[PDB]
Amino acid sequence: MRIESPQNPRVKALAALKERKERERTGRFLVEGRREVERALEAGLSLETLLLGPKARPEDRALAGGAEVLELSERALARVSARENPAQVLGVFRLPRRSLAGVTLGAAPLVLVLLGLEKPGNLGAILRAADGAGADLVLVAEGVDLFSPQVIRNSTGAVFALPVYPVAEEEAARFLEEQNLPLVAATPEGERLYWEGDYRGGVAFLLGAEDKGLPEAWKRRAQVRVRIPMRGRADSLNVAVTAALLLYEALRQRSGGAPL
Amino acid sequence: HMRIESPQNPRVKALAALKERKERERTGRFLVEGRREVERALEAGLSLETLLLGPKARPEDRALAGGAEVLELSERALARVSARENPAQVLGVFRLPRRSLAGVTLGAAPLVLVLLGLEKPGNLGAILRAADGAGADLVLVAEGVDLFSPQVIRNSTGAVFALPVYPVAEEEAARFLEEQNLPLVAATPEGERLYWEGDYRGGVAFLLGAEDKGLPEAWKRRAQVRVRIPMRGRADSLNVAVTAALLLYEALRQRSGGAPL
Repeated sequence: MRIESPQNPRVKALAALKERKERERTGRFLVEGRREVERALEAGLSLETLLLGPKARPEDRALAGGAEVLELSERALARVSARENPAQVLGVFRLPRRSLAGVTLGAAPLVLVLLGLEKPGNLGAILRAADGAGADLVLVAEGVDLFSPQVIRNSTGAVFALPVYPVAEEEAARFLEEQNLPLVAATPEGERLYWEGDYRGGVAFLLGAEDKGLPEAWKRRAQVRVRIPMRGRADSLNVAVTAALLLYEALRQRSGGAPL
Repeated sequence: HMRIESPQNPRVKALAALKERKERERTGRFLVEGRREVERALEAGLSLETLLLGPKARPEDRALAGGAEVLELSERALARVSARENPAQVLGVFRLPRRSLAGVTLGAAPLVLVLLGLEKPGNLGAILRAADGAGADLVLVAEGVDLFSPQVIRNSTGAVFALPVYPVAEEEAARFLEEQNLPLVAATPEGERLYWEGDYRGGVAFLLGAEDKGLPEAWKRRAQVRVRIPMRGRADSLNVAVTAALLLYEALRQRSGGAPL
């Protein structure tokens, strides 16, 4: 069926999913863009409703897998979309309720722990790098919204691709100690170069937000503190960039490379 | 004390117009925002024409003026001129510098980054911060790429002032590399060598195209080796600035004693 009026009750409800409070109440979230819908489906997330605009391809309709397919008019589409140039494919997926307690880590895991909230767009970039390097788990700050239009768009759907859990600092500390994982803190003044850590047997990298840096409690908790060399005028890199360097160094060692 | 209070003051409007590249071209001037960015421009020998100080500037911020005109801005006048939600309290209007590629001398085994095409100012800025961090000897960017936008300056943390970055033409870039006798390493998603497998101990020019388009086939023919960043999940691409940082720090790893994979 099709819905024409932007004022239709179903459309208003779809547009309301732009707000975190409405997503948490209804248990649904909107995924905008063909690429992002593909990743949410490939990740096995439960599609409830597929929204198709006027210029969608025929292959787009076959993505529904039996879910409701609602064709929306451009006027209706404009209201639902979080974009200047709305996408022709959108999906309403069920919001997953997941607990860090349900997590069991495979062999020699690569874990990234982000402490504190970081500038917008940093998380999306980090998830892309984490997805690329094959990270097994990413812990983020307790207040992080993993289902916002922003994180979905900035991660290009990589947010769906891996286990990401927003947790309080104390929950993170407890989980890591339970897992008996060596903690490696990335700090500007770390005693060792980050190439020199041994990441072949599994590791949790500790990474702080630019505003405050790593709390001293976490620096002390680390088995090793490591640094990224800065040989120029700049004294630090963006936290997302630091994350990518660490992850790909750990992947380099898992691919046959030796610690420096 | 020369004070500007109203966002309606024509000078404030003119200062705010410097955000646009056309205005920078016409005036031959650009705005540098931030005490640390201003000091860096000054350390790099750039010419300061006008120092801007907000209501919360330090007393010693005045000691940066040299011979420049000093303008004290109200809080709301500062908000109009600034490119940030939380404006800096020290800003400087400098003369656009003239960069000559001829005076660049490279030693043996230099680390070079060649950025073909364009993307956003945020991306270029972050690439320059990584080049500064990794100690690149030279960065070449596409021909009409803007090195002195507020974004580039902010995202580079002012590293754009002391870093050897040059706007250059595709053919000029190609010839210069040929003149320098540097092996070209093209970073592409299709390359059949992981980037850790290249040997960057003796010098290298990395070739990086925009994430959207890619790399022109004329440049793909000039590459000695083609390398990729490995991608272990569904995505096969990362932001271009992230790829640049990964390549540069892999060369630095090898230069610090690490061996190619």
